[PDB]
Amino acid sequence: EHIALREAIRALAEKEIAPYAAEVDEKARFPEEALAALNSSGFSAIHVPEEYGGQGADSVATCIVIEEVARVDCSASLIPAVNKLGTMGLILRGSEELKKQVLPAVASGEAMASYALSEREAGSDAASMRTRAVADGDDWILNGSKCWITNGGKSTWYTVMAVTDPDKGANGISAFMVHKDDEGFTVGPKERKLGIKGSPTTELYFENCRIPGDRIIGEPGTGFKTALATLDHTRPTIGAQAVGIAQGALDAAIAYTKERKQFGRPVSDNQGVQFMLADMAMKIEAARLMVYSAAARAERGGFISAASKCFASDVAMEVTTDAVQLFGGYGYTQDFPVERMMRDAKITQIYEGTNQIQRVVMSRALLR
Amino acid sequence: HIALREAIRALAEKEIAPYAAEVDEKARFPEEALAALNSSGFSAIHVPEEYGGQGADSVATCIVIEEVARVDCSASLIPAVNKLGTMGLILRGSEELKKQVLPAVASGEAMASYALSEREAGSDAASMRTRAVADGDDWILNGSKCWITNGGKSTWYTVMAVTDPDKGANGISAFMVHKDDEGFTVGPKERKLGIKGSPTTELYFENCRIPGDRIIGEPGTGFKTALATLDHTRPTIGAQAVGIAQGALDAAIAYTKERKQFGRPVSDNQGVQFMLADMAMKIEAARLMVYSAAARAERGDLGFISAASKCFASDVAMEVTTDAVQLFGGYGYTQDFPVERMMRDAKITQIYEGTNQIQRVVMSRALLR
Amino acid sequence: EHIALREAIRALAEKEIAPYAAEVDEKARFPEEALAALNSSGFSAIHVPEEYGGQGADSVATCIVIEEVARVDCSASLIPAVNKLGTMGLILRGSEELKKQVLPAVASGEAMASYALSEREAGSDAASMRTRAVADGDDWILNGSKCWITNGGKSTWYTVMAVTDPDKGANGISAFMVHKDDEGFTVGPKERKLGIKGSPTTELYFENCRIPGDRIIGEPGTGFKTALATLDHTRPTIGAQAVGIAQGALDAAIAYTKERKQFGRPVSDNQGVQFMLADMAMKIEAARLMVYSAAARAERGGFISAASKCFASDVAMEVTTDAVQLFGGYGYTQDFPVERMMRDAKITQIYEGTNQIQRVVMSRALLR
Amino acid sequence: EHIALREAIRALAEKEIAPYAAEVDEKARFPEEALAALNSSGFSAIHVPEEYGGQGADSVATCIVIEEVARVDCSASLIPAVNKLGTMGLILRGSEELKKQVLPAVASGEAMASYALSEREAGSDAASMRTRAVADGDDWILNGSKCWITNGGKSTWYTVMAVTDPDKGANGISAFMVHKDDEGFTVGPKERKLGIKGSPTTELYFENCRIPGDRIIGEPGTGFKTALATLDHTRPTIGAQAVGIAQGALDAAIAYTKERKQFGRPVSDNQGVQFMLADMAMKIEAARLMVYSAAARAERGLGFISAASKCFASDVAMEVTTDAVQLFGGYGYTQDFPVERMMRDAKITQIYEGTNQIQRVVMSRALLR
Ligand SMILES: Cc1cc2c(cc1C)N(C[C@H](O)[C@H](O)[C@H](O)COP(=O)(O)OP(=O)(O)OC[C@H]1O[C@@H](n3cnc4c(N)ncnc43)[C@H](O)[C@@H]1O)c1[nH]c(=O)[nH]c(=O)c1N2
Ligand SMILES: Cc1cc2c(cc1C)N(C[C@H](O)[C@H](O)[C@H](O)COP(=O)(O)OP(=O)(O)OC[C@H]1O[C@@H](n3cnc4c(N)ncnc43)[C@H](O)[C@@H]1O)c1[nH]c(=O)[nH]c(=O)c1N2
Ligand SMILES: Cc1cc2c(cc1C)N(C[C@H](O)[C@H](O)[C@H](O)COP(=O)(O)OP(=O)(O)OC[C@H]1O[C@@H](n3cnc4c(N)ncnc43)[C@H](O)[C@@H]1O)c1[nH]c(=O)[nH]c(=O)c1N2
Ligand SMILES: Cc1cc2c(cc1C)N(C[C@H](O)[C@H](O)[C@H](O)COP(=O)(O)OP(=O)(O)OC[C@H]1O[C@@H](n3cnc4c(N)ncnc43)[C@H](O)[C@@H]1O)c1[nH]c(=O)[nH]c(=O)c1N2
Repeated sequence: EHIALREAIRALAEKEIAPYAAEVDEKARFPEEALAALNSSGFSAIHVPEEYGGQGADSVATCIVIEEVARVDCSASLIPAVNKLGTMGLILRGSEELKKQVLPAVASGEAMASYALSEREAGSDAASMRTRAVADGDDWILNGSKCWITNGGKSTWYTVMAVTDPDKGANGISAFMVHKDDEGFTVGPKERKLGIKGSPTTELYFENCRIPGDRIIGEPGTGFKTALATLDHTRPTIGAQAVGIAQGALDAAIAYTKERKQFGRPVSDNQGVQFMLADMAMKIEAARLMVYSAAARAERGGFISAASKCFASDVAMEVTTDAVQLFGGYGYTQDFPVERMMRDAKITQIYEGTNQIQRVVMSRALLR
Repeated sequence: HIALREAIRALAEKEIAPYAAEVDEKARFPEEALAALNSSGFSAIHVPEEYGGQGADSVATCIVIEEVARVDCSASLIPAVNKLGTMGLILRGSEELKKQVLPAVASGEAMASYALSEREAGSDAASMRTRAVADGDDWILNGSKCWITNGGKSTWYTVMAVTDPDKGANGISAFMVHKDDEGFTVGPKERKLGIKGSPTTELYFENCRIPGDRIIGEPGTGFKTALATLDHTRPTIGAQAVGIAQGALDAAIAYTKERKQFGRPVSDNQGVQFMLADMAMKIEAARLMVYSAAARAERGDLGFISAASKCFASDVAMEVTTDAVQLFGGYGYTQDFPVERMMRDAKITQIYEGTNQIQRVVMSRALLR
Repeated sequence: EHIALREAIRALAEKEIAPYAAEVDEKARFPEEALAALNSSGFSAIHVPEEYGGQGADSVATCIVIEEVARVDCSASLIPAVNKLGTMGLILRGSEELKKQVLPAVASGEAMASYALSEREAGSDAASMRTRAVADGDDWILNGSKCWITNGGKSTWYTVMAVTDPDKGANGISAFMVHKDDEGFTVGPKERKLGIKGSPTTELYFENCRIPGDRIIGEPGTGFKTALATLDHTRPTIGAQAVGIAQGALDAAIAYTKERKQFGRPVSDNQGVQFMLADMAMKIEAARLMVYSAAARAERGGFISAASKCFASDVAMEVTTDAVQLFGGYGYTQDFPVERMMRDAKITQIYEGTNQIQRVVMSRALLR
Repeated sequence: EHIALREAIRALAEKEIAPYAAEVDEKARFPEEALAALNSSGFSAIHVPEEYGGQGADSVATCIVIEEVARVDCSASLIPAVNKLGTMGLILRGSEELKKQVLPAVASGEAMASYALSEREAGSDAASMRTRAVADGDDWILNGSKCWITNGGKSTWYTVMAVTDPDKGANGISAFMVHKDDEGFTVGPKERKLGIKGSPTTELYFENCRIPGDRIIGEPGTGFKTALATLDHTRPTIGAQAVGIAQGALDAAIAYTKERKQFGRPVSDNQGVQFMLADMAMKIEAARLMVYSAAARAERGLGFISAASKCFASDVAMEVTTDAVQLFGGYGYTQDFPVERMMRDAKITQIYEGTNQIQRVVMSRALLR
């Protein structure tokens, strides 16, 4: 049934998404065509449970959607990937009352969700965040700022971490759902980036941002716990994204090298090139299987998830650098897509925990 | 599958691991492993149940090979070569011939070898020179083979020989040869880098007459059957490599936690932590791709995935075992610890059942199809 | 002596080139400030012999100039690197009469030179070029086109290879000096590129382009020999450029990781980060030494030059990918330069012969 | 001068050393033929200053000798590499009076020297050594033990580090010349090893080993400082050894792949093989140039470059020798050819004279200073 799912999303991606991926990048503009196609086909947030009108897709299927979209446009693949990132905490730990306000809109395609953890002085060290939430009667008052927020300015709902008790450290962070129209909440300017150019990446500001008491996810002081829980059920989807990029770059190189002739023969006739292609495909398949395994394990209940994400992203970086190479001069131009794929691949090694952090998680598990 | 793993690991750690050092040091057959594998029925679990076998699925067979290789790679070649030396027969042999051979392999009474390579026909196996000529209702084998794993310990041998020099690879046939067939002899063993205890021998055929029913499938399909065999066996060498790497990593985690320099375990250093993470991450990717390739082989382009799984796992093992020696420091460079042997053993996995260059030829041909 | 030279070029590069490098990339425009500073300091073409008013510098000194410029702006470094690429053939084999017309202007900074070998269907396989030259009276008539031409539209002089006898293969190719003002010579559109964005990269067209008989370089039929000789004396300079990029990336990462704190300490206090920095610096220094050795050997009169170029560029691709990684999220933005350095490093593996071609060259020598 | 030196050592090594290398390794016995030839040709310790009867060769020339010996026999290359390691401290910091006693014998080939720093609990963390030296009138009494000692049992002179003040940490360590005939000094059993098998690698024991006051190198408490300075001047020579091993591996692979024919053509006719050969040679030359640069700078008047030269070259040798075994296929995995031994030998170069993890500590400290 994943065979059929893959055929469906690939057909959708190639027809409605792929033709605009070069513009989305070149012009650094939101992938609107992709959003419309994902929303109307119901592929924008398949992970949302059926109870809220979602597909209730299993975790492997969700990875397959992200991977197949990323295979033609990595900025577009951040629509389903951050929809998951921005709703996973709520799903796992949120109250039914809160879930009902948010999930049906994400499930139906009416709203996107973003995830707001990071701050200028708190990236890898997320627990040193400075944004705070102070109770005030029935409300929470948010003050501070966040940065690196994917789909900032396009999302309707934001999962936002803030300090509710500074003296409890990691155990004094809470998570809140913030709506875009909430007073005191503003979206900052977009970053200029190496790749995923069309994906808006913004600062956010909270100046006495008053939100209802029902917006808190779980008990106060459980926000960091929830952040870690979020990442366990999302890191493989960034692995799936890296796998898709890699696959698209390999697909392009195979097609091009077969058709491009030098020395009176296809450049793919040269065993140096054949071996490079083999190495790219071998590692992509290994990375894909570890992604799916990590995803299936997460669903059923740190090592495998960090591994799947670290490995697939390392693989995508090598594969896309090789794919640019196999096109020769044309690979270095915007006329072909592999140049964009290479710039996009680099982010997968950085967000949803840097690959150095993934190695920290992995080694801690091995050595415990 | 978990219960299988627990059972084979216990046997390997209890009955095989204590002899692994001496197996290598003396370059002598792992007899203790053979007795334990044979009597607990772990030596050839792939043989179909119709012939007295466990009829285990191909992933189960990989897990057995992997868990044995984790403690002794020479020993792992008992089940791995039991499979190599019977797979052609299982795939393409007649009931009449299968019934003669497989029950003894199924029971642990007989090991099987696979005799394909010659001095001048390694990668280019189709250029082999050993001949088979039809005589009445018999075949007369003349020639020699080399690099034959478990040579001199095996009872049954799958031998390829030319039936028609004119027909190229379409003029190769495959035959089951028995240790007691007259004019069949075993030559000297190779002096090797690793898997030192696995006998690796030449074989001689001197007017070696065998019954006509010994042929596997039709005359001239022997190379085709050789290629199909590798499709179904390449992942098991992947599994072997995964096992070796796992054992090297297990030894390095245990040792780096215990060994202290500068007032703390050597594992306390982030450079060592990252290297351990790299080892484990890559081992798990290799493992999953081995099991996937095995699952797909059993169900019926296995070409790409089986070559991939063998090539990647063996590359991973080489890197992991090189690292594990490194993590022990000077002790890792001594025979006092097993990681030195593990490194030496890991190297063969990149070479046999198709060198990793040949694996890349198979993979790229599939992609460029 | 070279120490003094390195100090001078570095000071020049820091003060007059570096402040414009971001803008040169972001606006994809020619590094005009770098041109003015290099021309007036006399750093634009120091390889030109003294006989023509040039500096007459040794080949290592030329590499150090290219390296130190590439350390702050790769597009800018193509000024001296392609001034060299576009005059070496002439210098090695051209008549005195021809050299007197071209070289003094390049030496004085009045003219830039370009090198025009490649065509759409003749890249790695340059010998299959289709641009034609036909003798007509005392002149040559050139017809056809070239592409990938660095500094196209900015150069005054172009070294152009063309077929003079179609039946002689590589031995029926000649090389000619073409002047930007020659009738029937026109410059095409600029490529849109992954990196080195400010370096113009253009098609050229020859439409009954009539040039004097004195424009041929050496004897008819020796043009390809002269192209191969050029690469022998230029490939180490692309190694030098890749060393420069890598060094700038490493300088950046050292400065940033010392100042950026997470978990209460500089990120450079992590041993994984320390080891990565050690790896970058070790490979850079190996690459640098092999470049200078190739340069010294070429100048005193295939393997070492191909090795110096392949190795340094593979190193720079690795080092710049790591430098982006070590800046974390900031590395992925245009606010810092490591992202530009990564995009730029990729070209070094492709031009003046792809690293695959370099391995053809090397293995042929080993196996001779 | 260097072109000629290289030619002279290469010819000597090919004639007098190469023919014995396989036996030295296989039988784990000292390379006696190489010692005799290096001694009588005057190549055993060319770094020794002219003032003590030595050749007084520059540091690049000393690397070239070590490199070209290592190219055919790594164990034999440890004669001049360790003759340098076990005298450099003395040369740099010792009194004229002591130098005159030790250096002429090393210069003339009458004596080998060893370096005795490491202990079972003091490897990377050498400053935590436990061997003590106690003053007794004008003399010193040594008590403790060393391990990992190359050429132990063969050397005549040993540079030994010992604690002279347990309260001063690293500044409580001293260095002493110990003679093989000093009473209370004994040599323990040899390690069994992955490679450099013919190189003796021993424990040493000091039991009330009384030595004269003139045997101390430099002032008391500066022995560890002397250890660090020594490594600055010797690390490139292990880079040079790794470069020789890799060069021998590459040379062997070139000659072999050109002559081994499969599929109707030399195996070197395949581009995947050509490219690997190209990668091997390119990295070897980069490694060589950095070693010579490191050596040349050490001589002139260094932390970063000596560590980089050794780390890079040893990493290169490990990759290159793993590749060279691969390129021989089956034959590479056998003792019939030398690439298997070269592979085993390469591994030590990443470990001794400071592991490559320690080299990265040293490099990164210099970068972040
Ligand atoms: C385009 C884009 C998009 C997103 C994001 C980033 C970017 C660039 N992120 C933020 C992302 O998760 C974040 O960038 C990483 O956690 C890394 O943090 P810093 O950028 O602060 O680097 P930081 O300063 O943490 O790291 C600097 C370098 O040091 C290394 N390092 C740090 N600690 C180390 C340690 N203990 N050991 C070894 N090395 C260590 C790092 O690996 C890195 O190489 C995000 N966030 C969010 O909340 N919502 C979002 O939607 C997104 N989306
Ligand atoms: C920005 C920029 C700037 C310049 C240039 C290019 C670019 C992109 N070049 C042209 C450059 O030298 C050219 O891109 C390369 O020679 C490769 O040619 P193709 O782009 O046609 O790739 P091509 O189609 O040759 O190669 C495609 C792939 O096949 C591989 N391949 C080809 N043959 C192979 C073989 N036999 N064995 C193994 N692999 C093989 C290649 O390595 C590559 O990965 C140039 N030119 C010029 O005349 N003047 C200039 O100034 C410049 N400058
Ligand atoms: C210990 C041991 C155990 C066994 C075996 C070997 C060994 C060493 N073998 C034999 C094994 O399968 C054989 O060694 C390989 O197929 C390679 O053949 P050669 O050793 O002749 O190397 P060969 O000479 O074919 O290869 C030499 C080098 O050239 C490369 N090469 C060759 N052709 C190439 C091409 N077209 N493109 C790129 N590169 C190419 C190879 O990759 C290798 O690097 C075997 N056999 C058997 O019948 N029964 C058994 O039980 C075993 N077991
Ligand atoms: C054959 C042979 C020959 C010689 C030598 C060894 C051998 C095997 N040695 C000793 C050698 O120098 C010694 O093995 C190394 O210094 C490493 O010490 P240990 O073996 O105790 O490993 P140790 O236990 O120190 O290291 C184990 C692992 O931990 C790692 N590690 C340790 N500290 C670390 C840190 N701070 N950060 C990151 N990683 C760290 C190491 O890199 C290694 O990977 C020697 N000695 C001598 O005195 N005279 C001699 O002649 C020779 N000869």
